[PDB]
Amino acid sequence: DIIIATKNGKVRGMQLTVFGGTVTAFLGIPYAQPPLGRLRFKKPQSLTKWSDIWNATKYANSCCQNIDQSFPGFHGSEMWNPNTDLSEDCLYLNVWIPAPKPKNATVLIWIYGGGFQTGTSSLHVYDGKFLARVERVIVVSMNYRVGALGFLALPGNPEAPGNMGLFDQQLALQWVQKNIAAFGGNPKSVTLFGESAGAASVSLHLLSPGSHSLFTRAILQSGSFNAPWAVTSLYEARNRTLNLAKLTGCSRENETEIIKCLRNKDPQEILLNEAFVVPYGTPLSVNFGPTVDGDFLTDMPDILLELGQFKKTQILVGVNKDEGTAFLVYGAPGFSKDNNSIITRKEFQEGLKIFFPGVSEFGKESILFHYTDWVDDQRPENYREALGDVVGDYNFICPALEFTKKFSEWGNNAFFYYFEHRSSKLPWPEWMGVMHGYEIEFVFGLPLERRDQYTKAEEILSRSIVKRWANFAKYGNPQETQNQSTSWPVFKSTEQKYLTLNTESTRIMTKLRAQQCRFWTSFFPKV
Ligand SMILES: *[C@@H]1O[C@H](CO[C@@H]2O[C@@H](C)[C@@H](O)[C@@H](O)[C@@H]2O)[C@@H](O[C@@H]2O[C@H](CO)[C@@H](O)[C@H](O)[C@H]2NC(C)=O)[C@H](O)[C@H]1NC(C)=O
Ligand SMILES: *[C@@H]1O[C@H](CO[C@@H]2O[C@@H](C)[C@@H](O)[C@@H](O)[C@@H]2O)[C@@H](O[C@@H]2O[C@H](CO)[C@@H](O)[C@H](O)[C@H]2NC(C)=O)[C@H](O)[C@H]1NC(C)=O
Ligand SMILES: *[C@@H]1O[C@H](CO[C@@H]2O[C@@H](C)[C@@H](O)[C@@H](O)[C@@H]2O)[C@@H](O[C@@H]2O[C@H](CO)[C@@H](O)[C@H](O)[C@H]2NC(C)=O)[C@H](O)[C@H]1NC(C)=O
Ligand SMILES: CC(C)(C)C[NH2+]C[C@@H](O)[C@H](Cc1ccccc1)NC(=O)C(c1ccccc1)c1ccccc1
Ligand SMILES: *[C@@H]1O[C@H](CO[C@@H]2O[C@@H](C)[C@@H](O)[C@@H](O)[C@@H]2O)[C@@H](O)[C@H](O)[C@H]1NC(C)=O
Ligand SMILES: CC(=O)N[C@H]1[C@H]([C@H](O)[C@H](O)CO)O[C@@](O)(C(=O)O)C[C@@H]1O
Ligand SMILES: *[C@@H]1O[C@H](CO)[C@@H](O)[C@H](O)[C@H]1NC(C)=O
Ligand SMILES: *[C@@H]1O[C@H](CO)[C@@H](O)[C@H](O)[C@H]1NC(C)=O
Repeated sequence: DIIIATKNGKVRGMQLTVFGGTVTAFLGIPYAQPPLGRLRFKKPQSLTKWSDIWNATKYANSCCQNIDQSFPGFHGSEMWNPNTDLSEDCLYLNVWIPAPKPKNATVLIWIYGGGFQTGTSSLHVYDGKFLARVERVIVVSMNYRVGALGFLALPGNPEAPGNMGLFDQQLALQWVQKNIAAFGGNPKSVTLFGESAGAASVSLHLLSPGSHSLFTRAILQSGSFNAPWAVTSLYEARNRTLNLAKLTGCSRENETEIIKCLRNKDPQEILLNEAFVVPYGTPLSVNFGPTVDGDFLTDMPDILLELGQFKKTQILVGVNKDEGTAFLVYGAPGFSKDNNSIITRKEFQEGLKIFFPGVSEFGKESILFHYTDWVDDQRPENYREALGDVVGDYNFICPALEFTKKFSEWGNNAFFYYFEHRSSKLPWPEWMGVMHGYEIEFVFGLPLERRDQYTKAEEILSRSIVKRWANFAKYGNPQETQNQSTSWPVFKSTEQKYLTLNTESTRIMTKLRAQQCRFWTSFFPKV
């Protein structure tokens, strides 16, 4: 029985058997007073000391959120759905501690994705016990508010200022600064890592001055704030805040009076109307996302990035080979996860309309022109693959590369990876390839568990990835120095070298998606 004295009280954990060893888990430590009642839509508020022993032995409530029901019973979609009760009382974090208790361990803080509308830290694929066991780091993860409850914006109005979920993340990094030493952890050696909107979140903490002293280094898996889906304009945010008021009968003239109205509505009523605040949306639609609030974010982040206004430190950034495919089976015509989804030119063009709704006829033709120059014109999957590349290059790969270029231009070491292994346990069909989100289990070390039917080559790939992630958090340098491994070079704006991650030949390559990204990063912003 291990009890830890934190700043606000004692917490009891629990023991776990991992690989003939022991990890100490603290699941469900509160880090803010529950944002209920008059606290809904507001920045998170500090906790009051408890004199008893807090029992942190089970994952806490997930935050309120809509669920993906597009494939009931299918593990491929449902593995991402919340696995604890939804509740507005959801501001909790988890801590995995090596046993024996470490003395000054590096801390890894995980921030989940979910498009800022969904997600939870209790997912099986986010279990931090393998990393604590195998690398003797401490793994922390937190729940943060999501959707309207986390990102509703009336700028300047502290009843609904925006970016609340980001301030939730920040208050948990805060908790680690005040408390992780009591757990054996080094508050001066804290690496943030996250995927999808979690990675975009990590990139925004690099930008937010209030977060600059709360971490050391940063890892961005398939996401960054300059991705088109990652920041909600103040224009959209107003229209979206107002439209939500209409759909709930909360339209008022006094703006603070609207919030008070929205505070009486039941959680499900806010959730149900979230989906309709956007007239024409995409499968990627971030209804309520990060905004330029003037608090967490002082200016438009493209400007801060371009002019070097961010925390100076090392970054590790990467993307997966087929980022874009997962979104095609959520609306694109001719697509299904249950067939090979051979689409025609006309279906492709219809697909562009779904993913670029408010884009001119000429914009859509330019995408078609740039992606329909086939090496062979007789390949039937030509249009199926091109639509995936469009979505993945536009929404993920090119923004990540551009983020890495601009960030490294200010003198810091950057490392970029290209993950191209398709999991042997992947429930989605083979034509979707190396999907968005399916590097996560390798980062967290799930194939290190021999019982789990991953191949041996997958064990070795995870083992190396886990070593490189830990070496990056510990020492700023994602090498595997012992076994005779390919050395990972720094990413520089001239050479743009990156490391490929796969079971076979790990290689050094240059200028990923160069032709594709000059289209998206240089030409397409004009249309
Ligand atoms: C725990 O270790 C820290 C040092 O952490 C390292 O240095 C960081 C800058 C960063 O590079 C991390 O990834 C490293 O692991 C100790 O911090 C020092 O504490 C003394 C206080 O006596 C202070 O005078 C020094 O300035 C601190 N910084 C450094 C760089 O030495 C800390 O004391 C250690 N604590 C325990 C309990 O072991
Ligand atoms: C800004 O909002 C207006 C209206 O808000 C919502 O529109 C629908 C999505 C509905 O679900 C309700 O929440 C609100 O009425 C948008 O204007 C609508 O646009 C659609 C098509 O673009 C049109 O068919 C409707 O008649 C319009 N309704 C009104 C009242 O104008 C508008 O498009 C949003 N965006 C911008 C940039 O103005
Ligand atoms: C691949 O499947 C899509 C989706 O169709 C659904 O899923 C199938 C597996 C099957 O169970 C169908 O009954 C389902 O409707 C097919 O697209 C549909 O094609 C039909 C007939 O041409 C058309 O009426 C629908 O509008 C299409 N639906 C969508 C969402 O596009 C597609 O034709 C299949 N392609 C191949 C190569 O198998
Ligand atoms: C794996 C991950 C942790 C990333 C999420 N698990 C999948 C599921 O929970 C959520 C549900 C959702 C849907 C729409 C808006 C918000 C959330 N889907 C995504 O998060 C993802 C996406 C995948 C496929 C089809 C559409 C969307 C995305 C959404 C917005 C921006 C970028 C990616
Ligand atoms: C918190 O937990 C206390 C201990 O209960 C037991 O603790 C360990 C040693 C395990 O055996 C565990 O499975 C047991 O449940 C309780 O005595 C205490 O009442 C609990 N407090 C609250 C508020 O629930
Ligand atoms: C048709 C259906 O509902 N499920 C089928 C799945 C799906 O197509 C998955 O998305 C891809 O595993 O694929 C199988 O054929 C397969 O190879 O295991 C089994 C099953 O018949
Ligand atoms: C709106 O209502 C709040 C609370 O009653 C009040 O403090 C504020 O001054 C009002 N503003 C306007 C413009 O009516
Ligand atoms: C290096 O290889 C040995 C086998 O000789 C293996 O046990 C170990 O886990 C490997 N280390 C890494 C970091 O992959």
